[PDB]
Amino acid sequence: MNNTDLIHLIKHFMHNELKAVEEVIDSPLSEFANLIKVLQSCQGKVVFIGVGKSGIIARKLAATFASTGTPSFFVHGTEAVHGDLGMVAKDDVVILISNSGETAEILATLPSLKKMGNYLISFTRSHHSSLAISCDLSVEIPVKSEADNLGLAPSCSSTVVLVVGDAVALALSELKKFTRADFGLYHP
Amino acid sequence: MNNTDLIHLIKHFMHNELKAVEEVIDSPLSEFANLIKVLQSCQGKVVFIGVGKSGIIARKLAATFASTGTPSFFVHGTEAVHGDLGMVAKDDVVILISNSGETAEILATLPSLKKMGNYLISFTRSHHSSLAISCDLSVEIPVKSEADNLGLAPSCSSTVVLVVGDAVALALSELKKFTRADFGLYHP
Amino acid sequence: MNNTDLIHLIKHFMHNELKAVEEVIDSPLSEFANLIKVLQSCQGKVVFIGVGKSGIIARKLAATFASTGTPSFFVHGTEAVHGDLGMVAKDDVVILISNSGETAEILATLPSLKKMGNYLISFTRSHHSSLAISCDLSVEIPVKSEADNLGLAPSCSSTVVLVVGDAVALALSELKKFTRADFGLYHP
Amino acid sequence: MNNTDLIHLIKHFMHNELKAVEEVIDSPLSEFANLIKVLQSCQGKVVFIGVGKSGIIARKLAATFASTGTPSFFVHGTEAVHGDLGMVAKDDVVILISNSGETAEILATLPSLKKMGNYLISFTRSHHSSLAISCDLSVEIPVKSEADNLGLAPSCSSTVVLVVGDAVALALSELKKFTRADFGLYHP
Repeated sequence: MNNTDLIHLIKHFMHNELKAVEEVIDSPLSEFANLIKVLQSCQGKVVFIGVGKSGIIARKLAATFASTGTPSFFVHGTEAVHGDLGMVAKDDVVILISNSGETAEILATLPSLKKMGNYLISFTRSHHSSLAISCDLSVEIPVKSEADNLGLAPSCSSTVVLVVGDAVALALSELKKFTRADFGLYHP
Repeated sequence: MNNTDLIHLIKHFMHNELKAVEEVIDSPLSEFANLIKVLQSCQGKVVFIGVGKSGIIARKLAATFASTGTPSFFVHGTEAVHGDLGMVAKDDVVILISNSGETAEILATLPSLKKMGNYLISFTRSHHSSLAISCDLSVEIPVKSEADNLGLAPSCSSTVVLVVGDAVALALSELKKFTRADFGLYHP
Repeated sequence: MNNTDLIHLIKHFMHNELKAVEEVIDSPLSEFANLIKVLQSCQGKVVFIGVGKSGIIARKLAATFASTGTPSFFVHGTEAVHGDLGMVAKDDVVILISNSGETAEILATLPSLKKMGNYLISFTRSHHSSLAISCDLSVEIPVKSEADNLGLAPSCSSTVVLVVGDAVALALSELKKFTRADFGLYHP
Repeated sequence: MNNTDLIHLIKHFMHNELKAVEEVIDSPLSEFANLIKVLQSCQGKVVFIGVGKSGIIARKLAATFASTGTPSFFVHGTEAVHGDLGMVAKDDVVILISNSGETAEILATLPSLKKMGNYLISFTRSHHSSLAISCDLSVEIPVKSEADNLGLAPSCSSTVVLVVGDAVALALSELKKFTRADFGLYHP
């Protein structure tokens, strides 16, 4: 493939990700106002749980939340059922990330988290998913297709969740009057 | 803040990220053809090195490369200088991610990596940065501003690097004729 | 080297680690009673901070604490100064692990943690170290030599810290009357 | 509990870990000579796979191997079946760590790894375990009991695996004539 065609191939995949993000910005985002309220009410930490590519995005979001004034950390969904559920305490709010909302590792956390009683938020592509139905607050972040020809590799979905989560973090930060000095305290 | 204003605030941050991605898709991406060639020539693993938010994106990109047929793994930039440079062997190609190209932890890897002799690629916002000048192939991914009012929190920059890296992965994958069956082997 | 000599070489390194652990069990452990008291008083999470090999042991200890009824999580020492200090909130107690007590990344956390006001505990080989002197409670875990001929590779030191930390976790667990049913809740 | 009794309680758990290590040093370690030979023959990377507490020890061992001259990295057992199996290439040797040798996440890697053809080594408590029987080389590291009263928390088992793995790393390092200068290259 010549250089101009290689460049056009790269831009094609980028453009597929851009379109997925546009789709979300153009949607009503009705449950987001409730999402902000629940997160503002959190007296503990916002605990993000995920596995696979969603799990790496969940790690970035926990870091971004914390660095911008919303105490947060990540628990890997497998490690959760090997003891790390002990990291979650009564005042913590839990955000579980799964694009399908069927990921077996994430569903496996739910019987314990129901017993523990924490408020559960899901980020998935469908309010009808198993995970979304089991949570207290389902946030639907629809994603039509992944960027590859067979639609198999998380690319549109992981990017959309990252953009949505970053914006939620920055809104919480602005609303709580987080300052340059507070940013400097955590990033010296 | 009422519900419609909270929603508009969230969409504002999302839109700032969208614009940064658009800026990159609209640019020439001249060095990308060379980037693809170097990565296709790799007989070892593509080793991604980063710290902070770039480092979490570098972890996602290594996973995406591997899952789509380009053997790759992540080495945290601090851990690298505590021994993990031993993970990098002669045939490995190294991609070092730093938005400023001045991150002290990333620069600290360079005297050893020069002695080790591996081909070094940087992803930074400026060909003039310290990191870009020390690498064999500098890839410039400019980012005008972060999405927050003070421009302090990686949001536009981490998202742009993610989109660019995903597209590079998917192009390498398509070019090497990676199949549904190969995807299934690594994702059973 | 023949098989019997290879086996004796492996046992030699194992034996060097065993001796370092014995040295600690034979010591007074005077400050451990105070350590238990501080950890029992924690109303938040026990936050472990480390980098390099100490950092991986710190990750294991945070998991072991949590799985046995003491809410705890790990913050990497570099990531801490890139924003993750925002994970630590007023009621959290911090354990910083550094064998020398001079590790630059760990010392770099201290000006912010002093401003944030949390009670700081160090695990180091010397009460005279920079880290130990800056903390509220210094726990000295002396280690004479690493297991390799040049004494360079953390082996005796990382193992000793692991054994000491596991025992502290299991004592807190027994003292708080942690049950089989609670273990099952976090490990379903 | 008074101070002298708290100290004796801590030393009791430490002593339980010490005894488990002694049990192993006193055993024949027959398959270790073969283990060294296979690891010396590796032309690629030694890839450690684990989850839970074994997985954190597997992360420490990969780092220790690399820092002492045996290129190695860690792949989490869950992430492996979400794509990270793509990190393992034909010349890589795989060490899978599971104390029971029945851990579901670790067994789930095996159909793909059999198709991929890599030489598989297991570290488990029993040659009869599912994992041990599926591997090319089973290394049995027996552990009678964990250190807690109910024998539930990995403590003796994770410590024994750490000591055994450190010694294997240091033996490979000595045998290949790894130097102070090479240590300094990876740890500058």
